[PDB]
This record gives sequence, structure tokens and C-alpha cells, in this order.
Amino acid sequence: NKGSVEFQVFCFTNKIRRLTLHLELHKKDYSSQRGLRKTLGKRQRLLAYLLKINGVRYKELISKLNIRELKT
RNA sequence: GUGAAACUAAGUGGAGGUCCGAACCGACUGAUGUUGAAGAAUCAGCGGAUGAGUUGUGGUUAGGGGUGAAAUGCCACUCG
Ligand SMILES: [Mg+2]
Ligand SMILES: [Mg+2]
Ligand SMILES: [Mg+2]
Ligand SMILES: [Mg+2]
Ligand SMILES: [Mg+2]
Ligand SMILES: [Mg+2]
Ligand SMILES: [Mg+2]
Ligand SMILES: [Mg+2]
Ligand SMILES: [Mg+2]
Ligand SMILES: [Mg+2]
Repeated sequence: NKGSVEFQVFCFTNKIRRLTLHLELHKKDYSSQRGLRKTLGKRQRLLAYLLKINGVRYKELISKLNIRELKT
């Protein structure tokens, strides 16, 4: 598949969502928790890049994926 | 607010052997009375007052016993 910016966020959005349901049961899996914050951080720096390059794509991507916008 | 929670601000809600305070139930202090109006009361304040609350009617437990949030206290002005 492609490697566009919005596509990487879509895969992380599923990779993140897939692990939340896992931690509801295996909450003591702290090694996976260290991996969960990576994908949460990788998308943070990509969306941080998408923001200052084009705000139109930002408002459209966050709207369909139901993403919380950051203050400041 | 967070990945989701923890946490956190308002509003709604009206909890409590909660607060003040009448009835009601109690009886802490003092005065008066003390051949008393009264064989424990009057007067002025005092405590609890949605509770372990108060009360009526109809019943239960009877003495080498009964009952007792236990004083040897109560059991028809009578109770080691
Ligand atoms: Mg009260
Ligand atoms: Mg009161
Ligand atoms: Mg009494
Ligand atoms: Mg009085
Ligand atoms: Mg009173
Ligand atoms: Mg008072
Ligand atoms: Mg009180
Ligand atoms: Mg008899
Ligand atoms: Mg006899
Ligand atoms: Mg008597």
C-alpha cells in the first residue's frame, strides 16, 4: 500500500485501537504499554508535520478518524 | 483530561443514630415548697426532638422466678 501521511495515521489508529482492547484484559502487560506510547508519539509528530504544511488536510483527517486536537 | 482510565469544574439530587427550635418524650442547675396546692410538684432556664424515636389498644414472661443498653435497678406508692 501507499506510504502517505494520512495512511500512516490510519494504520496507527488501528494499531493503537487494537491494543486498547487488549489492555482492557491484560492491563499488566507493561512491555506492550511501552510500545503503545510509540505509535501514540509517532502520529503526534506526523500530525504535527501535517499541521504547519496544510491545515485543510488536518481538519479533514481528524474529522473522519475522530482525533482530539491539541491545544497550543 | 487520557490511547482508555485515574483525576477534575459546574449543575441536578436531597442523604444523615445532621443543626436551630414547638408539640411529644425526658429531668441538668437554682429558687420556692418541705404538719407542702402536690406522699417528687410549681416557677425560670436546660437535653433529645426522622430516630437505638414517642404513644394508644389488645396481649406474653411470675418469685430457689421473671426482666434488666446491668443500677441490685424494676416487677400495683412495698424488692439483697
Ligand atoms: Mg438530630
Ligand atoms: Mg433541638
Ligand atoms: Mg428515666
Ligand atoms: Mg420546666
Ligand atoms: Mg426545650
Ligand atoms: Mg443547646
Ligand atoms: Mg445535640
Ligand atoms: Mg401467677
Ligand atoms: Mg413462696
Ligand atoms: Mg415499687
